[PDB]
Order: sequence, then structure tokens, then C-alpha cells
Amino acid sequence: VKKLINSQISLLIGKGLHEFDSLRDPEVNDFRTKMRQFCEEAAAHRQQLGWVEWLQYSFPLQLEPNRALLVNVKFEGSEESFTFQVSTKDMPLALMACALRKKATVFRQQPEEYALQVNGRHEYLYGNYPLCHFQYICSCLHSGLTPHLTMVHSSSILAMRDEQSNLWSLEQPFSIELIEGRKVNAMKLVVQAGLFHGNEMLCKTVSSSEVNVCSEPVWKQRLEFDISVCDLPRMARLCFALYAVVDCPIAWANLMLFDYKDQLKTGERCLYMWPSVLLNPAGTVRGNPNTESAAALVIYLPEVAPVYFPALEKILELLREILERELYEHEKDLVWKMRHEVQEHFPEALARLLLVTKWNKHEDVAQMLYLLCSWPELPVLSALELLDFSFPDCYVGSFAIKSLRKLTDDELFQYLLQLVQVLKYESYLDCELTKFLLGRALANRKIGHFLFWHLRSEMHVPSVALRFGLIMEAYCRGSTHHMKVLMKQGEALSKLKALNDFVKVSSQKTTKPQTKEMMHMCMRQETYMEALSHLQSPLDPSTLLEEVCVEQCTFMDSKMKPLWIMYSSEEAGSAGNVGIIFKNGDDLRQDMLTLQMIQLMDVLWKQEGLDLRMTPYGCLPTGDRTGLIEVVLHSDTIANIQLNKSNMAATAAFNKDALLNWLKSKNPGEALDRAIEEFTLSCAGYCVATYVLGIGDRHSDNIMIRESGQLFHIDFGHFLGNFRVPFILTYDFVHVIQQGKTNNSEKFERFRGYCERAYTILRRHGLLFLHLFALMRAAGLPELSCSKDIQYLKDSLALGKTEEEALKHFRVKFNEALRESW
Ligand SMILES: CC(C)n1nc(C#Cc2cccnc2)c2c(N)ncnc21
Repeated sequence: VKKLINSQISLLIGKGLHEFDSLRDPEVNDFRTKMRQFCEEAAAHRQQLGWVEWLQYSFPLQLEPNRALLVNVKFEGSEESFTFQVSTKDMPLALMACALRKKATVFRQQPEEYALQVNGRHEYLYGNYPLCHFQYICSCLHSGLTPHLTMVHSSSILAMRDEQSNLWSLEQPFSIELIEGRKVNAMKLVVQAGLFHGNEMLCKTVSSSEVNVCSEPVWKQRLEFDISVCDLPRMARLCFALYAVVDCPIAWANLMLFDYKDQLKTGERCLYMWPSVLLNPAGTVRGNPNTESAAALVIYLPEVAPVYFPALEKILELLREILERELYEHEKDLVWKMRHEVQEHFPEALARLLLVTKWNKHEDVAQMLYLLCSWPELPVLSALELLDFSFPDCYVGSFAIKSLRKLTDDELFQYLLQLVQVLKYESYLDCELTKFLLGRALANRKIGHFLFWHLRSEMHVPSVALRFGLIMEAYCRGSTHHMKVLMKQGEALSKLKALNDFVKVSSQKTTKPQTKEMMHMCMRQETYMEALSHLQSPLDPSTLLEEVCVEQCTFMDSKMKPLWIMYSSEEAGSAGNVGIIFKNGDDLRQDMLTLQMIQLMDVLWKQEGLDLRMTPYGCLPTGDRTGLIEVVLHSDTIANIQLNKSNMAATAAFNKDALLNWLKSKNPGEALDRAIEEFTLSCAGYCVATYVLGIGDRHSDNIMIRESGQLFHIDFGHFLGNFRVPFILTYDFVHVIQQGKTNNSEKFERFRGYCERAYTILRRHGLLFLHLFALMRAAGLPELSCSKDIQYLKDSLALGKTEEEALKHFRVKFNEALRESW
């Protein structure tokens, strides 16, 4: 069996386990064994959790950031069900108490023994919460639907649990011998080398003597660095660049001066280089794996004697306020001088003190660490700052995770994307972040689900394949059962790719009707019906994709020919009718970031009691230019509606009336007002979110509207201005906001209020967005590459002003936008 599991892992993670062995690398070997231990311990802990704790692990509650309602309840075993009236304020237990009482009378005759499942879903209602605190009981009230629930007994939950069981001495200046290379080019070659600790240089960047573009070059020259070897910090990083000149970059390579055992490196090394876009401190510190093709640089770290970075005990032995909220030399000096006072009175300024310490003087790093070692824990917001690449020291990183353990699962979920990207900054495979992420993921299956996909979706990238591969293996060691559940997803995704390639070929030779019919036959093959049915959705594991409806599936006719896949479930009813889009050919990372940030805005808004009726649909990259998007049903494009077709309810005398007629048609009589209100609110949310994010090229093809009135956006691939994008008011939306009237400043100005509140709320969390984008720079998105991009956000949230100023600023733009509107 142990053989079976390995091969399943290999298939799942998209890398063969044998490839790990062949590298014959101790670090990899240790990472693997230690982490397998850690993960297997976790699994053990799980298989003895109480039933409530199990539910908590497997189906984490989905909560919102008096009045009565109808709900239908039934028991696991039988068909008969009852429809109760209850209050939105009632606890789940109160509801369970009705159900049981009701069963006792029909079935001729203890609430605490149960949980309530959402019909056809991996979702449960339990805990001390009023019903309307539950996202599903909420959803129900807005959409109008009668919540449908099943009483699940503790012994059934336990059956699920069961089935799923598995030194100071050296003062001479540092130096390296540059021996030779083996590259391809046109001119003379030079090597530039600099020592880094994060973004900062630890001294000037000494270069090579130029040699002709010949070879296979040979240098054999001592490069000697402007710093003492007892002054190299633990996380010292040596960076090379090779280029040509009479300016043409060619390749770069980085390495840690200390191995993962704190021992300083000697003697010789071969560096397999990464091709170039001169110096790249943030670039991975591991060599290019394509050792066949890569230009390669041999160098020699002189054996200065075994020398280790000294133990912590050894380390442990050895106008303020006004500026304190970039700083001049003396200012920095004042800070450093006052470090105990910083510690004692402004612990929240840790980062600023870290950026002023002299990482190229061991004494000062010792002093700093001593302070860091008694430093009170920080708020989550400050911890997120400390994970930035500007803080490469592992004791800093350690403290940072320490301050992050207090993250809730919901918060952790909210920042998971960024945390995974941060793994790219990591210098060694065995690290605090990795242990932290793995531990939270083994303790929460939703976390586990999305961690997996964030990693899996990056396997095609040589620079992260090893790291992420190893993380996924460890995870799998920790959850045998979930591994199988994930394979079932991978199998579905394998078949969709096949089906999608077919469709792309077919549609170049034939009509859409024909291709669709072919897709359907393909899908109807046993192997596909089986692969595509009965899975957890990669977009949301709590969504069950049961039987695929072939007749409903189709494809979209835009370039990559995205696949449109519908599903249904008898057990879930209406809520079982769900759809996924498969797209192969585009980079989806962008859209996912944009969507996650809008989701974040919606959360912050709802936390101050503003519900802008947002539509935070799923988007999940899964593979190389491959991923899924969640289908929003009952929606159509503005453009499509604006086609103003004959023979439809929405037929208008004037095109400006089209969108409003459509809304009328879907929302007759008294319903109309609420729709117009949903439109207004969501419009405000999207106008603010796009303005803040610098998302341009919005137009009627990529804006959609739901039959409730809710407006939302699809296909963002441009943001942070990457064409200063102006605030956008669209006449046709304005016309819908003003209830079809040429003049209606009551409605229009309410609408201005909404935008203004939304914009002001976001400013109060501007630092959160800043910190989050900062970490994203680790992802390599072409529209998130440098400071000018973060600067875009700075400018959009006018974070450098008082609230009064920024609002005045905003107002001018908003006004300017209206003027632009016809
Ligand atoms: C009807 C069609 C325009 N469309 N496109 C959709 C889309 C999309 C998308 C999202 C990210 C990247 N590329 C395409 C869509 C959706 N999500 N729900 C319902 N309808 C949708």
C-alpha cells in the first residue's frame, strides 16, 4: 500500500517522488523526514478529535463578517420533512429542538447531539449564533429562498471522522575566487557581484575584469569584499550577474553564505544561472535546474580555517515622536540611540528600528536582537509588514510568525494568497512560515484545500517546483483521505483540458452548433462522465459538483474558448444547480488577486455596517495558464442587454432605456425598487473598487448584471493603471440610479454618499492594502513589479492626507467623472 500512496502523491503534485531522491541533497532529505513527522503527528491528533471538533476541522463555519423566516428540515435517513417558522434571532439548537419534537409526534416518540447540514453541501450550522449570522441563512433572506436543512446525528459525523483515517574571530575582508563559466553570446563579458541582506547592500558591488565574449570563460580572480567576515549576518546573500558590454544582461544567480546548518560555506561551487529579463537580490537562492542548457559559473569560497553562526545565548550575551509616524541620517541615529525607549514605549515601531540597524556590523545586530528577544508581540497588521523582504533576518521572521499565530482562520484565509507568495522569499526549505502554513492547513481542511491549489498551480515554474513539491508531499502525508479527494479534482481537470483542446480544434473547422454537439458526445463517454461527476469544487470545497448536465454545457466563443460546465444535484435542489468555467490559455493570477481584494473591501465595508451588495465569485488558478471561474447564474452582460433586441420584454424606444426595461422585466411591480437599490449599491462598490485598484478598460462587455439588480465585473487583466485611470461614471448606470428620470438628485446624491462612505472606509485600512500588495511583489505578476505600482495605491487612497482633504480630492474626481458622463 505504501507504494500505492507514493504514486498517488506523485500524480497529484505533478512531480515524481523519485526526482526528490535523485537530487541526493541533505537539506531536501531533512526537510522531507522532519515534515513527514510533523504532518503525521497532526493527522494523529485529528483522528481522536471530538465530533464537534471534527466538524470544526472539516466544515468550518461560514459566518457573516426580531423577524421570522420559513425553513425546511429533515433527518438524514428519511424523505418526509417539515417546514417550520422561526426567527432570524433563534439559535440552531432552538431549531433542532423543533425538528426533534416534530419527529417525536409523527414517529410516535436531545438537541445537543446534532448538527444541521445545508442540503447538498459540505456546510453546517452549529454553535451559539443567531441564524442570520450564518452566511447561508443570510443569502437565503436576500435572494428570498427557504433554507433547506438536514439533521445530522453525532454518530454519523463520527463515522465520517473514522473513514478518513490515514565566527567573531575572522577579521580579514570576505572574498571569493571567480574561476570560469560556460555561456552563449555576442563584445566583452563582465561579472558583477554584490552582498545583500534583503534590499540593502552590505557594502559596494565589486566587479570583474572584462574578458572577450569567447568561451566557456576563465577568470581565476580573488574578488575581495568591503566588510569583515565576522560581520556577515546569519542571512547574508551573495549575488552574481553576468552580462556583456562594448548593455546586455544575460544571467544572474544568488546563494546564501551560510548553509541551512548555520555553517559558513567553502570551498568551490558551480552556479547554474537563470537567464536575464543587472543584480537580483530577491531572486531565488537556488540554482537553475535545467543544468543541460543553463550557463554556469564556478566560484570558490575560501575555507577560513567548521564555523557556525554562534548560538542565541552567545548572541544574548553580547523630536522622536514627531518623525515617528524614509528618514535622514541623524534621524536614524536618534532612533537607534533610543532603541530601548522604542521597545518600551513604541513597540509598534519595530520595523522602523530594524530598517535603521546596521546589518553590516555584528555588534549592532547583536544589540538589536537582544531587544527583539523581549519585544512584546505585535498586532496582526504589523506582523504582515515584517514578512516583507526588507526583513530577511530569521529571528525577525520568527517573531513575525509568532505575532501571526493569533490570526483567525477567516483572516488566515483572507491573506493566504500573500503568505504563499512569501514562501518565494524564503532562503531555506525548512522554515517557520512553512511549518506554520502546514500546521494551520492540517488543522483546517478549507485552508488545506486552498494551500494545495496555490501550490499545485505553480508546479510548472522551475524556480518554485521543488519547494512547493515538497510542501504538497508533506501535506499528503498528513491527510491520506484529502489527498484522494484532491486527486478526484485533478482527474476532472485533466479531462476538462482534453475536452477544451478538442473544442479549440473543432471550432476552427466547423460551426458552433456542430462543435457543441461533438463536445456533448465526448462528454458522454463513460470515462468523462465518471471523471467530471461527483467532486468537491476546486473553487469552494463546500460546493459539491454532483452530476454534470451535458445538455447544458457549452463553450464561450472568445479566443481561448472557455468551457461552460453545469452541474445539478437532487439532494441539494436549486442550490445544487451550479456552474464552473474552465479556461486554458490565459494567466488567471491577476483576476484572482483583483477578486480577492474586492472581497476584502466587501469585508471591511460590512464590518462598519455597509453592504454594497457585491458578488464575490470564485476564481482559482490550477495549473499552467489554467484555472476555473465560478459561474454567476441568472446574469447577462450590459452589452448583451444593450443589443436592444426585438421580441423581448425589454424592447425600448430609446437605447438608454434598455437596461432599465430589462430590470423591470425581471422585477415586476413592487420588486422594481429593491432592484434599483441593489444596482445602486453595487454600482458604488464597483466604481470605488475599480478606481482604487486602477482597473481600466471597463466597458459593456466585461460588466454584468444579475436579475436581482446587482452589477459586477468580469475579465480584469489590467490594474494599478497599467494600460492614472479616472473615476468612471457611466451614463447608462446613472440613468438606472435616477430611476429613468433626467433629473433626480435625491437618488443620485444618495449614490454619491455610498461611494464616499466606501472610499473613506478603505482609507482607514490603507495600510492593510499596502502591506498586502507589498508581499504580492513576490509573485512576479507583470503589473506588480516595482515601487511605482505600490505608489499607484498610495495615490488612489490619498493616504498622505487628512480625511477632510482626501474627500475633497475624491469629490473633484467624482465630479469630473459625472461631467465626462455624456
Ligand atoms: C455570460 C458570460 C459573459 N460570462 N462570463 C463569465 C466570466 C468570466 C471570467 C472571469 C475571469 C476571467 N475570465 C473570464 C461569467 C461568469 N463568471 N458568470 C456568468 N456568466 C459569465
